[PDB]
Amino acid sequence: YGCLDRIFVCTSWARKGFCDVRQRLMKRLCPRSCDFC
Repeated sequence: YGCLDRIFVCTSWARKGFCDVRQRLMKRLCPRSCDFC
């Protein structure tokens, strides 16, 4: 395991497609929102 983010700008990314186009960076930045656990 390890799913752990470190910022609060995920809610905006989650609705911005960050879990599909920018996921490459959200994977370790905010896996809690996009669910990259």
